[PDB]
Amino acid sequence: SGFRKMAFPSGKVEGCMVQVTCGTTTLNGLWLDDVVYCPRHVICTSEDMFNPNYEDLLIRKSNHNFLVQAGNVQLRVIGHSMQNCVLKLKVDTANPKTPKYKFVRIQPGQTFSVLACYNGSPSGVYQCAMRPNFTIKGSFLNGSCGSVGFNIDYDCVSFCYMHHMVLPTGVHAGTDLEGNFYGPFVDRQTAQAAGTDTTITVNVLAWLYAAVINGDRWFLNRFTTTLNDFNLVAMKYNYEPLTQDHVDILGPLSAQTGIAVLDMCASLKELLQNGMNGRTILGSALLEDEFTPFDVVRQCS
Amino acid sequence: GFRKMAFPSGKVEGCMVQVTCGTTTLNGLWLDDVVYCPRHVICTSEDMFNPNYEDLLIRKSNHNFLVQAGNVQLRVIGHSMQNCVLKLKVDTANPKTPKYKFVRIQPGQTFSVLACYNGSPSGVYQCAMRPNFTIKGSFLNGSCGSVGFNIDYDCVSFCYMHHMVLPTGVHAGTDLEGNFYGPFVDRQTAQAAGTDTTITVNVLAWLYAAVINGDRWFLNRFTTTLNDFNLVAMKYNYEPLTQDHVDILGPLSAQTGIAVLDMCASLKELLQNGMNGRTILGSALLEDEFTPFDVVRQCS
Ligand SMILES: Cn1cnc(Cn2c(=O)nc(Nc3cc4cn(C)nc4cc3Cl)n(Cc3cc(F)c(F)cc3F)c2=O)n1
Ligand SMILES: Cn1cnc(Cn2c(=O)nc(Nc3cc4cn(C)nc4cc3Cl)n(Cc3cc(F)c(F)cc3F)c2=O)n1
Ligand SMILES: [Cl-]
Ligand SMILES: [Cl-]
Ligand SMILES: [Mg+2]
Ligand SMILES: [Mg+2]
Repeated sequence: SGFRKMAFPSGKVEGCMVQVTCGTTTLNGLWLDDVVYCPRHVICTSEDMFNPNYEDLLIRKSNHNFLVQAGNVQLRVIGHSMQNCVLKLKVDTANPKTPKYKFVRIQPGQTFSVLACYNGSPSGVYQCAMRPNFTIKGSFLNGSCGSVGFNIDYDCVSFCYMHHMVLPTGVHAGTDLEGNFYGPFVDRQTAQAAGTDTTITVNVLAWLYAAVINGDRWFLNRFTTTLNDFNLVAMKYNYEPLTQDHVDILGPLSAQTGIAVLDMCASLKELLQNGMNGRTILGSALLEDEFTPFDVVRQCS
Repeated sequence: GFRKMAFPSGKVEGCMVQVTCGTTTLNGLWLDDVVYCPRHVICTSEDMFNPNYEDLLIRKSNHNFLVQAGNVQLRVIGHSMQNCVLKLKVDTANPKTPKYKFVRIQPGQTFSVLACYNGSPSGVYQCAMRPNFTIKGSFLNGSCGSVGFNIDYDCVSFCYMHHMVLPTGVHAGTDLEGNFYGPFVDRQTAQAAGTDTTITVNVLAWLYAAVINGDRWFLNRFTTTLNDFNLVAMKYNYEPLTQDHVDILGPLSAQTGIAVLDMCASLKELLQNGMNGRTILGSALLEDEFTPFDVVRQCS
């Protein structure tokens, strides 16, 4: 019963967060085995941040320039390297709290949990989605650089996001743990705009299934539509197209509710064209698109 | 960007255990050498409708309780019942015990919930104690015993232990002293909650949030009395404002330079005139599950 924006328990990641400092620049890092991962922007001074020459800047550094702090303890850096936009610091002590983990690059529309950290201290946890324009609508303040996003599958932590910067519109940009940015952004202190965003249609449908499971059904109708006819209306409203794979992945929700996917699409089409008429769905006046079909199945089963 | 942000759950994850009595199983909270859980665990299927807890507990011994941290058994060496919580003394002090206290939260306040099943944490989310002393949580069967909490630097304030779901789908529970929030009892019967109302103090915090972010079209040059506003609020199914609410709005009042009673008069006009097709923070609805501290917490 109920439906909330639910994040994974963050304990396994909290045990990995540390503080990285270089000169006066400081941000958060991720301590896994005997390696600390953090954004390379940490090696910039104010004069460097606007237009960094990262390769030269890293050559001009030594292990003794990096200050790594796990709580009130200092970790000794014995080696450093750069992988795209992520700095890799080898330390002489392996993190005893390292969980089973892997690095994954998520696709637009997928969700993950974000552990917001400041000066190496976890501050809050929330659930986000990778937007179609490769930004995330996070909640970050100054000092959040290096916070990570993740999913947990059984006992394995999948790290998928490392936070880097805020954009002028208030959305956020970052990389995977290989250091490759999501979207067309660069780790420079310049004003960078994102492309026009779209709505994650498959997630809206899963959320509508969530609404039905919780007894909210006013938006249902007795009509169905074709995948193509629905996609034509979706694109007109800046909604992402629905693929047959999406229809398949919604199968468990359709089977649970007895409402065919294309039946639910006809309800979404009417919502797009007529709006909610002052109504709400799961307490929302807007169509939520940051719940994947798996999140719904997970939270309602 | 404004998100419903929960506290990091690690400090609480290290305290979640499973408690089983016969085949009845739920979650417990392991702090120092004591485990706290709902007393409903001593019920068999046929006792859940109308249990005699005194009688059911008299026929229990330490060796009838199975406490497990993961697959590791913690032997129960003593037990006690306080209100609707059971306190089980175990032979192991939890080495992961954080700094903690027990607190009873007030209506309208928020907290993080660590949803657990069979002693295994499953998810974390933020929610508010509604004015009718229910919470609009997200719980499935087996979530009994999950806890709600707030963290103050290094101190964990435990404020909620989940017990049951009501016919309307909302949830009811106790503080960690075992005292229910609201007029509910731990029986498997249909219990209706009082009529819910909107958390006025949180709507006000949200309006201050909008002003901080540059959304100010709804301000007016009028003020009102606290009493006059509270009388009008009840007419619109809004909760009356308490002196604590006026107090906690102070920092937002000072940050924007807009007096509390001044912002109340702006809200009063919104209630009477509506938004006229306008939006506040990109929303057509007024959010009431963000407290003044949540705003201070997320907006510097
Ligand atoms: C308001 N907000 C929302 N998200 C963020 C994240 N963020 C951040 O936390 N820090 C940044 N710059 C730094 C300044 C520093 C000053 N000192 C002493 N140490 C500092 C360390 C950092 Cl990282 N930035 C800006 C930024 C960070 C990058 F990694 C990047 F590639 C480009 C950028 F413009 C930032 O966005 N703040
Ligand atoms: C769908 N949903 C939403 N929230 C809840 C919470 N919840 C729960 O998890 N369990 C409950 N009853 C039990 C049944 C058991 C069967 N076995 C084998 N072991 C069991 C243990 C419990 Cl606790 N209930 C019902 C319930 C639990 C109480 F603590 C109470 F005082 C009255 C009640 F009606 C429940 O609501 N399920
Ligand atoms: Cl640029
Ligand atoms: Cl007054
Ligand atoms: Mg239909
Ligand atoms: Mg006014």
